[PDB]
Amino acid sequence: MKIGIIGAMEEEVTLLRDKIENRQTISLGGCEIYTGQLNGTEVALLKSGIGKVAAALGATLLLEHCKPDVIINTGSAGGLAPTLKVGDIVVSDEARYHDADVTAFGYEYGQLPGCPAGFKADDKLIAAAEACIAELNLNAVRGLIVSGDAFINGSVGLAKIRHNFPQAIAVEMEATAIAHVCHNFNVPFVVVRAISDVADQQSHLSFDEFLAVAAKQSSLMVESLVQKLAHG
Amino acid sequence: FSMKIGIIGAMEEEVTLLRDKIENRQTISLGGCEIYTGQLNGTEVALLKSGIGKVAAALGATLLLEHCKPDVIINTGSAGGLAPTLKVGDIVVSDEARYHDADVTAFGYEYGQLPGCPAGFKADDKLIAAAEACIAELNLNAVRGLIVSGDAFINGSVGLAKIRHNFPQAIAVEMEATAIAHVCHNFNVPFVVVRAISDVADQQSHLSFDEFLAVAAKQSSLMVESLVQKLAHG
Ligand SMILES: CSC[C@H]1N[C@@H](c2c[nH]c3c2N=CNC3N)[C@H](O)[C@@H]1O
Ligand SMILES: CSC[C@H]1N[C@@H](c2c[nH]c3c2N=CNC3N)[C@H](O)[C@@H]1O
Repeated sequence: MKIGIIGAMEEEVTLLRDKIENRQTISLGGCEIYTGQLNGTEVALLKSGIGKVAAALGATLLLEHCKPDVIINTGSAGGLAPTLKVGDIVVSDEARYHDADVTAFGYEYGQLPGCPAGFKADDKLIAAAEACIAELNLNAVRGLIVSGDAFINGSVGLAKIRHNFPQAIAVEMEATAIAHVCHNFNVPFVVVRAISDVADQQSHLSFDEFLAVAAKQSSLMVESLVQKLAHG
Repeated sequence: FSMKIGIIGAMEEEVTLLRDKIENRQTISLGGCEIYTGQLNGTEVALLKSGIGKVAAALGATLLLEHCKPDVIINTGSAGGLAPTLKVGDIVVSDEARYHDADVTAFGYEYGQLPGCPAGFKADDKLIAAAEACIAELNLNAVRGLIVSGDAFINGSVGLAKIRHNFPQAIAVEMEATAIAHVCHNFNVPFVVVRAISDVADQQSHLSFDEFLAVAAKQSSLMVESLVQKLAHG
């Protein structure tokens, strides 16, 4: 059982990278992949870079080059659900592009031709993630996570996302790309991110101040999820 | 005689003419993409049908580079013309590609730029020069310049206006180019976009696209055919 883990920023993968034993590093297509075991479990950790294309490139290499069984996307996110606070966890049951638009031809907003309107996360990955959340007494929300190539900082950007996806519990920039690639390779995935800001007018400041806290919380959650998938 | 030219088209209509001309053709179905290998007028090529959008294009370009390792990449297909002297059917050649929908300005990056990437991705000077040479020999009307990509089909209104304001110099807009340039950049692979105009991204761009997708395909395909030959034998 090999578990793939994808993080966008170094800060989001560094703590996990530090724990990987029998660690080997591969530099490819401008990305870095770290293989080895995390607390006894075989993993493949990828630092992709920010945005949809970087994450897609990275996920593609990870899949074709290491062949993981499942993909877990870790990292930070802007919280949209009213119950969310910095440090809290968001688990995807689904991912959709909030910035894709081909409605001129009758596709659903957010949907790209040749893809389903939304990519569903894997049920077992979701259940495991949630049992970890319960065992660690974490505050979390499960639901629609939307991705785009823009940092949401209130104003018009936030308004468009609320209009098109009022039920989105969070927004970020790599999730759906990873889901899309996993979809094309028939690989199950799940997003498990921690909130660094609430995508409003002060989100840049909040991101500066809470990225580290978000990276650590999601990172700990990924660690527990790996262990739970590996030994029930 | 030992060069392998990678060619990427998003839709089936856009790759079908080139595909039919491939000698000793074979097909590879992988990651939801299709790759056709063989030769084009004797030159070894690898033609990928990527699907629409930045992620589809990135996934395909990554598979193409990693799997077939072509020496250069040519992105063919249709596009919305933005430069004034462009008419449906005319050719657009990129000298650069930028995302018109990437925005991390809140952190000081340039509009269109993603962290870790240059603000724009430069196309290859030789591929560009060869393309202009083909344009001259075929006596076609064409424009060289910045091409911008996003995950939205530009249909006039604010979508179009924001693009003209943020990129006054952009000559065309489509949905895969920059994603392909981005992937080629990370692998350090020369690329060039050579597309043909199917609409002018205004209120009627969907209707125009319906009616002229075919001609855009024909014209970009003819150019691709001529460029492959040119790159192989001058
Ligand atoms: C430095 S760009 C923000 C990064 N962190 C995630 C993120 C956190 N908070 C937000 C993100 N992305 C967009 N809008 C937000 N409010 C995204 O996926 C990028 O990798
Ligand atoms: C069916 S979406 C349009 C496709 N054709 C290209 C295109 C032509 N004209 C336009 C395109 N894309 C966006 N806006 C336009 N006005 C894009 O790269 C997609 O692959």
